Amino acid sequence: SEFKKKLFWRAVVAEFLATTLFVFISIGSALGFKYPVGNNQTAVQDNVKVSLAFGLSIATLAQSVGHISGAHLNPAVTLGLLLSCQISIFRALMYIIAQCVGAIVATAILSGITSSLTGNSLGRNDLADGVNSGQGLGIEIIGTLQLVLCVLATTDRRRRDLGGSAPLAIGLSVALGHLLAIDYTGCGINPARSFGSAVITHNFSNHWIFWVGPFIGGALAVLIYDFILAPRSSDLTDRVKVWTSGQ
Amino acid sequence: SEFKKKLFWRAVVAEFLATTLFVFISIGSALGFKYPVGNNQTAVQDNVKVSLAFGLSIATLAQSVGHISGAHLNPAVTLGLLLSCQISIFRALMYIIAQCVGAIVATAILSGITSSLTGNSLGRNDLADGVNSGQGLGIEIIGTLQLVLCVLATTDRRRRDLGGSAPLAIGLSVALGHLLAIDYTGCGINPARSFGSAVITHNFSNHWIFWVGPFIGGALAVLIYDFILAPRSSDLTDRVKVWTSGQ
Amino acid sequence: SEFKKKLFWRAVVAEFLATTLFVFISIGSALGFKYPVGNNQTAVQDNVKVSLAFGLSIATLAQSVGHISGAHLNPAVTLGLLLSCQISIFRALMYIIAQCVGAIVATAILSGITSSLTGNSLGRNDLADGVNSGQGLGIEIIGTLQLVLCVLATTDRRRRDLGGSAPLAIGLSVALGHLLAIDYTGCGINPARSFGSAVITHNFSNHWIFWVGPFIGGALAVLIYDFILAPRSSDLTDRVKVWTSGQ
Amino acid sequence: SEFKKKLFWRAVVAEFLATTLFVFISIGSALGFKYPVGNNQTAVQDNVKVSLAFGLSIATLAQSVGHISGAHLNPAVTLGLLLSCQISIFRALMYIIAQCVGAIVATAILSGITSSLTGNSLGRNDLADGVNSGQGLGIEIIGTLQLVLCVLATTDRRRRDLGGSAPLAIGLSVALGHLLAIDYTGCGINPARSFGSAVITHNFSNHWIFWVGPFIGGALAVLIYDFILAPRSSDLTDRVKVWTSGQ
Ligand SMILES: CC(C)CCC[C@@H](C)[C@H]1CC[C@H]2[C@@H]3CC=C4C[C@@H](O)CC[C@]4(C)[C@H]3CC[C@]12C
Ligand SMILES: CC(C)CCC[C@@H](C)[C@H]1CC[C@H]2[C@@H]3CC=C4C[C@@H](O)CC[C@]4(C)[C@H]3CC[C@]12C
Ligand SMILES: CC(C)CCC[C@@H](C)[C@H]1CC[C@H]2[C@@H]3CC=C4C[C@@H](O)CC[C@]4(C)[C@H]3CC[C@]12C
Ligand SMILES: CC(C)CCC[C@@H](C)[C@H]1CC[C@H]2[C@@H]3CC=C4C[C@@H](O)CC[C@]4(C)[C@H]3CC[C@]12C
Repeated sequence: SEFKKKLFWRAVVAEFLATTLFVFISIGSALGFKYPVGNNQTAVQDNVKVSLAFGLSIATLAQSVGHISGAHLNPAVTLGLLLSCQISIFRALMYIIAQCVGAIVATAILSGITSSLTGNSLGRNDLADGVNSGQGLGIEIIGTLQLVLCVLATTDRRRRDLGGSAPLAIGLSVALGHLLAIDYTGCGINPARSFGSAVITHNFSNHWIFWVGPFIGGALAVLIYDFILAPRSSDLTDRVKVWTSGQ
Repeated sequence: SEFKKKLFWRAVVAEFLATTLFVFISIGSALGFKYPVGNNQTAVQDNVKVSLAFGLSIATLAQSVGHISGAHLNPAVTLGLLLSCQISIFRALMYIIAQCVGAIVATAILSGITSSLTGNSLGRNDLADGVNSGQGLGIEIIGTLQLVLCVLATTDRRRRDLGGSAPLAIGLSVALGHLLAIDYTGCGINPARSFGSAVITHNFSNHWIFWVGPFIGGALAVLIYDFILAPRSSDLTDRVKVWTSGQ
Repeated sequence: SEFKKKLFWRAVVAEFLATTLFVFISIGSALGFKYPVGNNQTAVQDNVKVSLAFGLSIATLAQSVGHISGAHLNPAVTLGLLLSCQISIFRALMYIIAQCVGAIVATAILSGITSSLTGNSLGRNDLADGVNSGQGLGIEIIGTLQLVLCVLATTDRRRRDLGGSAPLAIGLSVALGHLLAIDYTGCGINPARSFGSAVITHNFSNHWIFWVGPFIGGALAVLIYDFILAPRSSDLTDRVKVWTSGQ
Repeated sequence: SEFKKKLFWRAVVAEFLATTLFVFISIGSALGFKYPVGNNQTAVQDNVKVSLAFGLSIATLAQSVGHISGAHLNPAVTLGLLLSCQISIFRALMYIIAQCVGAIVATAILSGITSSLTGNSLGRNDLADGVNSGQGLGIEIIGTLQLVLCVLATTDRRRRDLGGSAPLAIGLSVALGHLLAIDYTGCGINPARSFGSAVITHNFSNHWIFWVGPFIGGALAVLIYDFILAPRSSDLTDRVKVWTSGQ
């Protein structure tokens, strides 16, 4: 079905390109404070800068390509939309592949651009000292839960009260996730974004957190929105058809 | 009446869950600068980070659940809407109970997540040194007054000039309250948010400020908007019916 | 005419109250970094914090009272609207009186709240070292020019392309003015806001800058918008009638 | 054609004036942290402050003059719109001349205002230490690519899903570009803005980067949007007519 339609593959390519741009811009901002290189200074990360980088990247790329693909740019968001039966299983798989590959490409280009930084961590996500696996998992779950809940509400399509920029809302939710999580885990909140850094650095220590936590958060957001707060008056069996149809 | 309608209890549950998420995200951001734990650094709170955390949390959760409950997430806002006769007394009581319980639950989960921080104040609100009870009370009154005034104006329903995102407006008002009050009192501006920290820490010193000041601010905002700036052409006796009817 | 209409005086009172709230919130934010008092720390002003305080105060108060008065809260903006013949001379005079009195009241209340700060400058505007009168005047002129130009464009009423929140646009313009001018002059950009601090501190040194520069900026913005970029197809004599009529 | 129409020349003058204001405000913000002059302090640039200065300047000036000219204020954006055949070749040339001259005028006025700063670099763009020409070129290409892509999408005119403020979207994209690029290259992304500083300082070292990279980014954004993601159902030959007709 969608496999043979130009619009579907345009959406897949848009997801790939937008994820590449998002990862590159955001992680390049995160690495920015390490320059100048020679200057021996106790330069400290600016958390507001990084959070705004991620959030405004999401907002800008949503404004740019959401009408083409929905501007997921996040495997957790795609999983939320899959479980809320808004996209097909095939579209979800292709979107997640595109997001991961785009994150890998962005992080490789970034490692090329930032070659002067010694021991460049490439914005890899890991637990901060004093934060164990369960605590970082909880932080990741909550950040992804709020992001996916915002996405599910913003695109409900039963709503007539919405006003303003939906891309700005999603970008601000991403910025909020980062403001919460940068100090604890680096704020994965986006399994593809963490995967790119882990792959390029050849370091997967504690990496399962940044896949499991965001997916748990997305699943909980779907549960909360679709079955507790704003249920639909549609038989589940009918909604299941979207998985193999995309309609 | 509303006690037996599924929509009402969905709104109550939405208020509980959204208050939990808001408190957790915001206070976790506020505690973030204390990590890493072992690193002996004179790390200093970033006030813009915390203010944006609170404000963007409110904006995101409003976008997510406002159509379900109105997204009060603040006992002072609920009291403002009660005194402006927009909600019933029962809905106000249930909303405030839900907000307090959600704040308690969020702060307990956070105390679990941040166990590595010694003497974790859990973002408890107290007067800064050089600020006595009356001065902090004034700061709290003004912050809550502007927040409640913005909420009352944004939802006037007599207005045809409104544009953009109402959730963003309310979140930005919350961020403004924090930008004002973090240095003086920690910016309660939200009696449930202060109550959760006070309950979890078992410390209620100067806690009456963070209930009285926000309620005085809400009452003053109601007085200003409903009886000075934008009066309604409706007999007060009719508006009183909403308290026992919710209509 | 308007002298005997309840709506006009409601607008005047709204301008007074909103200017009071704006000045109090913003200058209280600006003074915040001096707390705690006893703590001997080389605490440094956060310019982003103060700029956002001013801008978001303007945005919130515009959302709250613009439909009641237009939410000028700035004598320079009122002068711009007077010279573009949108308000009457009487309304401009009453608005500017209300703005100045509200700024005075806010700064007095703030001086009460911040009594623990020794030598409290109360956010008074003055030239920074290395900035002479002409240079600060230029900074003030440009900041007020951009603010007044944004206000004139946002309320053109010939425009069908506008989208989003006009209050947010004006608040962001104010934030921009502060981001530019805080380091040079303290960013008056609002003669009433500077007047309140000057009156309460009993210090008027270089105060003429913060009245002249903003008025020059407003006049230049009116010239640019109304006579270079977006002229109206109306005889000037007809527009002059608004001064004595307000229509 | 347009050469003899008052609207076209009003648009050109608007581009000149708005570019002047944008450059002045933004670079004056960037130079702000060097004041006070006498105070010997290890004052450090605030990257969030500068990024917001640039972005909010673009947002405010877009709101003010976009309906008059489209508020390009950036030769790279004008080139993107030229290659997407939305403007004529003549309008593009006049706009770029106006933008460059406005940047020069703004930087000259700023050098006058900031005369107390010794060795005033006037916000000139150059490569940071550890960043060679190719790496800075890549940063510039990506920043301009995201900006131009956002502009092309926001003004597609085939879109019915857009909501909120387009000026705010473009300003936030500019802020994102700065958050990415300030630490690497000083954040050009606007060849006129870099040209003004280079001309006033009489320093053109590595200046070709800040013309080539932004134009490559704009060209790639046009390619991506117009030929990969959102193609138009119009013969290229017809679109070429706009270059000599502006229609
Ligand atoms: C979207 C694309 C076109 C933007 C980036 C393209 C160009 C400018 C970038 C991408 C990868 C970069 C290269 C990556 C790695 C290095 C190795 C280093 O020892 C010298 C510079 C060099 C050789 C870089 C030069 C600039 C470069 C070629
Ligand atoms: C919304 C929910 C599901 C997210 C948080 C859930 C999980 C990941 C969190 C919540 C409470 C957390 C626990 C709270 C307290 C402690 C005690 C400490 O000495 C070891 C870790 C441990 C045992 C935490 C592990 C992680 C934890 C179990
Ligand atoms: C909008 C209004 C109601 C909010 C502020 C009202 C109250 C809480 C404020 C306003 C002015 C304040 C007073 C101003 C000055 C001082 C003198 C100082 O040595 C002790 C505290 C004291 C006496 C303050 C106590 C608190 C105060 C009374
Ligand atoms: C848009 C315009 C009107 C705003 C700026 C205009 C005025 C206030 C500015 C622009 C250029 C400025 C001058 C530029 C250079 C210097 C040289 C210095 O040694 C003394 C101050 C002096 C002489 C400045 C005084 C103030 C000034 C005249």
